[PDB]
Amino acid sequence: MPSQQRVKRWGFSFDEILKDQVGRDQFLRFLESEFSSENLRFWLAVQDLKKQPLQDVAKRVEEIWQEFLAPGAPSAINLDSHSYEITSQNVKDGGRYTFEDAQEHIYKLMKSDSYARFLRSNAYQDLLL
Amino acid sequence: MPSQQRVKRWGFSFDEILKDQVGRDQFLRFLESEFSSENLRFWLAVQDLKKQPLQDVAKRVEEIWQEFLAPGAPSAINLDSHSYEITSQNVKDGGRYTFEDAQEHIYKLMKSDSYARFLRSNAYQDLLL
Repeated sequence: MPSQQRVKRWGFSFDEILKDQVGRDQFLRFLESEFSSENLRFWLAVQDLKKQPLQDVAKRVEEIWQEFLAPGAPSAINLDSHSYEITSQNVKDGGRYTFEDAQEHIYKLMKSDSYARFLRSNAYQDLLL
Repeated sequence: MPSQQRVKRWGFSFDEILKDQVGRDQFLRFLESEFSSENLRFWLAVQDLKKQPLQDVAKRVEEIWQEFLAPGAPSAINLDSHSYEITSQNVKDGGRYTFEDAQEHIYKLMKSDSYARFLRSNAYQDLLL
């Protein structure tokens, strides 16, 4: 069995249960009797995602979405609409907007600092007849 | 050659140059004489990223970072510190925080709605002796 000292520590804070795998397994059996175990399994799945090699992330994200959030998901969780929409966008985006702010800065830089100069260039003006 | 009508359209707005591949190539040759072509190549690289199959994104992101932003990058661009730090975090994160808001909502849900109930459970209390 586990000691009284650690069994007591689980009742100190929720974080203490999450940190101790035996307390967490006990909590999980409780959630199963509550029919709310999908919450812990999702949380655990997302923690595991953070530890994944880069090359495995995209697949794991899709698996988490399909398991917990997609239409017809076998372990549907309930989110506030805000975090659902953000999550759905992140999953759909799939890393493709990693350089959004950077690209916007550079777009503005070219527009303000290079574009008007081009138009004044002989390179350009020589084309205009 | 290109017509006067389209050559003129390039001077209508910067977006018109970016849309027309012949105007864009002309702009690029100008940037090369300005030694600022890395700005356009970065912008173009990021546009191409948005069109990539999911399985290719992670690699392409690392290639863009290495080409334009990493220490010792062959085509160094200059960003404001803010977009640099955001970009660097996005690249490092690598999709692993796709479920950040969702996980936080579920963490709070378990803490508020399930945790205290567990502690009151016979499941738990039976362990305490």
